[PDB]
Amino acid sequence: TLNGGITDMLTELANFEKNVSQAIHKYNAYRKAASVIAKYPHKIKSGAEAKKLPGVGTKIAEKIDEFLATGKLRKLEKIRQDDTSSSINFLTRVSGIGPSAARKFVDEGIKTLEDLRKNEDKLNHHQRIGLKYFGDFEKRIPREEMLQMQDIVLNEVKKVDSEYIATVCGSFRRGAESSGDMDVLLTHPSFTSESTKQPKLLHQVVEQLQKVHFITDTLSKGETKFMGVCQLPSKNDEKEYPHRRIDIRLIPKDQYYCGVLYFTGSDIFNKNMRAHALEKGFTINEYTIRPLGVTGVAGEPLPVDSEKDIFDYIQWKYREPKDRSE
DNA sequence: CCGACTGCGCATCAGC
DNA sequence: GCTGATGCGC
DNA sequence: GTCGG
Ligand SMILES: Nc1ncnc2c1ncn2[C@@H]1C[C@H](O)[C@@H](COP(=O)(O)OP(=O)(O)[C@H](F)P(=O)(O)O)O1
Ligand SMILES: [Cl-]
Ligand SMILES: [Cl-]
Ligand SMILES: [Cl-]
Ligand SMILES: [Mg+2]
Ligand code: NA
Ligand code: NA
Ligand code: NA
Repeated sequence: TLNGGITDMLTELANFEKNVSQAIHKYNAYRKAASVIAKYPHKIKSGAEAKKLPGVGTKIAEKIDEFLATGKLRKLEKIRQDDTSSSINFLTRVSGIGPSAARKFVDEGIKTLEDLRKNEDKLNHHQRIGLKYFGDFEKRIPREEMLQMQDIVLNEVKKVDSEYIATVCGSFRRGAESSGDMDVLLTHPSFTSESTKQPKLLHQVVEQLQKVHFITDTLSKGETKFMGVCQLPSKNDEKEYPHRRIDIRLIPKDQYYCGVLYFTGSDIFNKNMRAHALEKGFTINEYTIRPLGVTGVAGEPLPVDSEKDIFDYIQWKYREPKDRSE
């Protein structure tokens, strides 16, 4: 892709600031720059050219200037050789280890993959399962495997109740030829903004998926969000599929369109769209879009009958899921 | 210059 | 137990 | 780190 060198660098800078510096605005700034440059349809040739895009200011401009001259960036290379930074960054790759636990583990001298296995008694549950499948969760999921995962989920969801609708979101819905995990939006018509006419609604689905041995592990669960692990079944003599992260969100059925807009993303598109919502004086979440009053108070939920209606309110031309991969 | 930066579910911890 | 703040991940 | 007012 066209500016891979530059965006890779900004992403490594973003990760450093989040994981090591715990500077979450620099992280979000670097990611925004990495995003707007990733879609810029020319091969960048100077820092000043890039400064024209919003989100690239002066600091990033000079870094682009150095990178284009030398092919590298001294800030990054010094960071790659600071053993502490290098080790915090690595620990945050285990699901459930963020910048704080990663640094906490440094101070105790727990630093390699082996150190983690040696010390499983120091991990909470999520961190334990993340260590268990560390290598699997690094692998991406070919869309062909996603189609099989979708057929299992949707067919097993129907066998619990045929009134459930389950929609696969994430990069899958955006047309990606591969995905990092599997995001499932769930609706059932006895769970609306007005009433929870049935308990266990998400449990029943998770239970069925464990009974057929599709869902293999649980990172976290509550009445509307499930995050865990699943595995496709394999054939005789055939190697096993990698284990895969799976998330299931139960959203009130009358709030489907805000939920599917949320869960389709991308995360940076969502962040860009909600930012623009605020410029137009609205606030969007995964349930509602509401006006902000003269006092900044969120008002009452506007009516939404399509994904497009949400775009209409904030005066954006509608964007198809495939064009939301920011 | 400088306030503001998207929004939220679940796990965990502190303090009561 | 609850509440509110924080970590973490989406 | 960036930027709109
Ligand atoms: N910080 C955030 N703010 C707002 N929305 C956010 C968000 N983080 C994740 N979301 C998202 C949108 C995403 O598509 C959806 C699922 O989030 P996810 O982490 O699975 O990202 P995807 O978009 O599916 C990736 F492309 P991949 O899974 O293929 O690697 O919820
Ligand atoms: Cl910051
Ligand atoms: Cl809706
Ligand atoms: Cl709401
Ligand atoms: Mg995903
Ligand atoms: Na700019
Ligand atoms: Na992690
Ligand atoms: Na996910």
